[PDB]
Amino acid sequence: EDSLFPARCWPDPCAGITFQNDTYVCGDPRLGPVVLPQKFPLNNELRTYARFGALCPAEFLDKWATDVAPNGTYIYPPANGFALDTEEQPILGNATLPVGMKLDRFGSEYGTFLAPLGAPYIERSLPPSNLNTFDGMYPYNYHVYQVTKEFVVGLGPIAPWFEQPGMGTQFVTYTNVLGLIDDGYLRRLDESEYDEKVEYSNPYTPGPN
Amino acid sequence: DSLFPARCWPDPCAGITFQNDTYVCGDPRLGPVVLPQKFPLNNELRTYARFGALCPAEFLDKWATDVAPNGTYIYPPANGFALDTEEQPILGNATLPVGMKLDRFGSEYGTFLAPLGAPYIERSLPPSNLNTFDGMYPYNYHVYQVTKEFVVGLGPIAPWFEQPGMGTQFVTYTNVLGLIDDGYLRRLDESEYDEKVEYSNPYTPGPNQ
Ligand SMILES: *[C@@H]1O[C@H](CO[C@@H]2O[C@@H](C)[C@@H](O)[C@@H](O)[C@@H]2O)[C@@H](O[C@@H]2O[C@H](CO)[C@@H](O[C@@H]3O[C@H](CO[C@H]4O[C@H](CO)[C@@H](O)[C@H](O)[C@@H]4O)[C@@H](O)[C@H](O[C@H]4O[C@H](CO)[C@@H](O)[C@H](O)[C@@H]4O)[C@@H]3O)[C@H](O)[C@H]2NC(C)=O)[C@H](O)[C@H]1NC(C)=O
Ligand SMILES: *[C@@H]1O[C@H](CO[C@@H]2O[C@@H](C)[C@@H](O)[C@@H](O)[C@@H]2O)[C@@H](O[C@@H]2O[C@H](CO)[C@@H](O)[C@H](O)[C@H]2NC(C)=O)[C@H](O)[C@H]1NC(C)=O
Ligand SMILES: Nc1ncnc2c1ncn2[C@@H]1O[C@H](COP(=O)(O)OP(=O)(O)OC[C@H]2O[C@H](O)[C@H](O)[C@@H]2O)[C@@H](O)[C@H]1O
Ligand SMILES: *[C@@H]1O[C@H](CO[C@@H]2O[C@@H](C)[C@@H](O)[C@@H](O)[C@@H]2O)[C@@H](O)[C@H](O)[C@H]1NC(C)=O
Ligand SMILES: *[C@@H]1O[C@H](CO[C@@H]2O[C@@H](C)[C@@H](O)[C@@H](O)[C@@H]2O)[C@@H](O)[C@H](O)[C@H]1NC(C)=O
Ligand SMILES: *[C@@H]1O[C@H](CO)[C@@H](O)[C@H](O)[C@H]1NC(C)=O
Ligand SMILES: *[C@@H]1O[C@H](CO)[C@@H](O)[C@H](O)[C@H]1NC(C)=O
Ligand SMILES: NC(=O)c1cccnc1
Repeated sequence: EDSLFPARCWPDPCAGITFQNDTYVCGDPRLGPVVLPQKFPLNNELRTYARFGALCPAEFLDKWATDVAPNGTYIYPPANGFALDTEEQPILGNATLPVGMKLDRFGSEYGTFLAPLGAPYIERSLPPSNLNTFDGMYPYNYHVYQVTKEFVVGLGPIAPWFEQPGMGTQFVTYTNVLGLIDDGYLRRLDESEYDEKVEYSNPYTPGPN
Repeated sequence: DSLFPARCWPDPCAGITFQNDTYVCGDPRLGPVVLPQKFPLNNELRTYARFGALCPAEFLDKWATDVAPNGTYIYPPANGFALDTEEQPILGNATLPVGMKLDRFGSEYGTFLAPLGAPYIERSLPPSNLNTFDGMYPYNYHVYQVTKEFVVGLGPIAPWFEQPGMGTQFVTYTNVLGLIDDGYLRRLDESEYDEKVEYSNPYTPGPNQ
């Protein structure tokens, strides 16, 4: 029953979408790549991902971007995408990430938003275009890091957006990822460092005793 | 087996008194030998190494009051919410909207839920929350949908039990059974959470334009 487009969108699911480049769904980079990961661990993070929810491409862009036409840009949630409390204030706190913690991210290293290693794509409230590849060394723009020196981030729940439920945890950094790497706070992990279950467990948090 | 770190052989169950062969080392605190083979539970447990890199007795020594059968798991402070730099829990009161899907490992007399599909390692649960108590709910696993909006404590999950945590937890003010009896939640059949589209979000509105 799973498919690129909801069944309602056929026979012409790309109607209203201006074709630009055939790498992307309907030719539109905002709709993300046609090709998705078929191997662990990335396929595990995408197993619950219905890219448009129950919407069709033009409906999705009409809802979440300023225009269905190519000049339209995605609109992002207020308060940095933190889930809002009953007083419409973001839920978050400053928190120290411990040495050893593993983080990952879909996007360039000029960004400031990470998630705990292995968070489902739908928990991140990201649009489909964060899966576009810009560097062949990092398919799907997917990066994994490990904390090598303690540092403080804004930490809190992710608000739903982009037709997904959110409710992962996001870490919002004060320095971009590249600067954290170059300053010795993060190191990059290669696939052999995150392709076994034990690499997802936690050896750094001490026990109560 | 692969239940155990290779370093734990021979006698990976050293120090563990055998009780019942449903469970690892015969110990219900260590969870079931047989893990789920179907979506979504297999997706939720694909990154779960139940002992981390510890051997069974080491795991219980770290996280329970006793390796002997009478030892009980020790739980994190502040109801398991991640702590900020001032050592206060990060959380807020939040309204769960009609349509949101939630899940839970545990009986309906409890009060802790997660967004549908959260990886087991994001929940900072001990292995015994996977034990089956009712044949109608293999692995203790329950799925719900909000039918009337209500307020919960909402916040990030601290690491515990050798896992990274950092999902979002919802701590309810009434137990789950009362929420069902009062019309706030309904129970979902497996048919209602075995398709990718059923994990997407149709209830959150798009930005005002
Ligand atoms: C989230 O919302 C919570 C309330 O939400 C509602 O209620 C829940 C149960 C659901 O139904 C939900 O759907 C509703 O929306 C909110 O809970 C509130 O938390 C505060 C702070 O913890 C509580 O205040 C404390 O109250 C106790 C009890 O006071 C009564 O008895 C004492 C007897 O000593 C009398 O003196 C009072 O007049 C009351 O009759 C107080 O003992 C306590 O005082 C102590 O702490 C304060 C701190 O300010 C000091 O000033 C004092 O000197 C004491 O040291 C607090 O005043 C409040 O009762 C509680 N409300 C309810 C309805 O339970 C929670 O704080 C929200 N959380 C967040 C993160 O926003
Ligand atoms: C979280 O902390 C920031 C301040 O963090 C410091 O500055 C950052 C740039 C980063 O380097 C951190 O590691 C530092 O510890 C708070 O922002 C400050 O808030 C105070 C209070 O009003 C204000 O006077 C300062 O000007 C702010 N400083 C900056 C740089 O913005 C922020 O409010 C904290 N958030 C929470 C939720 O506690
Ligand atoms: N190598 C690249 N070359 C050119 N453009 C790129 C490249 N990589 C990404 N883009 C484009 O850069 C943009 C994404 O930047 P990014 O750093 O990757 O990922 P984000 O999710 O953190 O940034 C989105 C933020 O923007 C909102 O306001 C919120 O603050 C969001 O957090 C896309 O248009 C890409 O086409
Ligand atoms: C964005 O562009 C709109 C026109 O786009 C053009 O016309 C439509 C019918 C498609 O054929 C599309 O491929 C073309 O590029 C404008 O009407 C609209 O005002 C523009 N938005 C802004 C903010 O300038
Ligand atoms: C907890 O249990 C400890 C060991 O109990 C012994 O081993 C188990 C397997 C049973 O056979 C039991 O009958 C044995 O006595 C005790 O040493 C300890 O006192 C108990 N209580 C506490 C609080 O630790
Ligand atoms: C545009 O399409 C061409 C194929 O004609 C492809 O080689 C190129 O990489 C595409 N551009 C992007 C940014 O993907
Ligand atoms: C082990 O536990 C299961 C479930 O509680 C039960 O069905 C089974 O009978 C138990 N085995 C023994 C030998 O008690
Ligand atoms: N780019 C990401 O992977 C991301 C975005 C928002 C929150 N957490 C992680």
